[PDB]
Amino acid sequence: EIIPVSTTLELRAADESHVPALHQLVLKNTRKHVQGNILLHQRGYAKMYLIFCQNEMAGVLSFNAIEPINKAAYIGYWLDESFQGQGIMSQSLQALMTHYARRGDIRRFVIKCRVDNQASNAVARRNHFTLEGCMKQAEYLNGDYHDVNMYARIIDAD
Amino acid sequence: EIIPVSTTLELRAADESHVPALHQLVLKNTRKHVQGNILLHQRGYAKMYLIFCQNEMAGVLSFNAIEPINKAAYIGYWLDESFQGQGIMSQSLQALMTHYARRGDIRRFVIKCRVDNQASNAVARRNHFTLEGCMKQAEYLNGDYHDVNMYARIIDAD
Repeated sequence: EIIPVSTTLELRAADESHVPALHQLVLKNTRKHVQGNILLHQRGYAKMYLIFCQNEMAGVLSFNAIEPINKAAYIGYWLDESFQGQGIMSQSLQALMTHYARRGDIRRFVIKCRVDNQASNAVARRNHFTLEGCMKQAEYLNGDYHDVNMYARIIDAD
Repeated sequence: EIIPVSTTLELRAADESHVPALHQLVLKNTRKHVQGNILLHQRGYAKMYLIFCQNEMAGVLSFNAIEPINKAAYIGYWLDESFQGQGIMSQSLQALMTHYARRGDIRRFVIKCRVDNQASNAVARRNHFTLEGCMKQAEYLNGDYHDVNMYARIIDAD
């Protein structure tokens, strides 16, 4: 399952064959994790895609969870250190969302990220997500509960 | 497991013994559903409590899901027709939240309800929840996707 993104970028559904290489990147920046995500991916309970840039694995773009009935997905992503700040996530995400709007099984795309997560907030804004609210102390990290921005983009009928 | 609420109200953790009676109320307004919720309840993945008023079963008060690490719970509830509009959910919920703040495993209590759900919005406001945002077209119901208010109350340290 490949989702074209651009001349140099493409998303590939996470496969058992990727485990070796991703683990390398995980470590640098698993099988059970991947096998587990593949099962959700086949059931439409989540999606796990690998981002390839000029054929090199560069990071992961996920729908952490999906609410089939509400046709809603929460987005999660991470990029290897040498592939950050280059719009690879922005172009990959717009392509992925367009592709699912065309499939039709997802219409509401959601990004929940810490208010202090400078990188995720910028992806949300560059990709025209609307800030719907701020969940107080919603995410525990490093001993504290941090506020989280909830962003959404709808792509379906007018 | 009983959580006192008041002179006449109390919450009882859903038990296999309740199936017969709840099913009656479900029908009026299951075992698999209950057995399934009991398992999540024992693991702290959700909670399902039965609301009793003067010893008669009157409805259900649930933590539809829990995020153990974030110590966050999403609230769900329903009352039999003859027990609505009487603050039974409001008193039961304040008691339940206080009880969990004392246990300490939950500090962020969340109510997501349709903007047009007059009853749930009033419970949220009467129980001092803060409206954190409005999720656009987030809940499918009767052929349409409806906007949903997200409310939260934190009960932990100052």
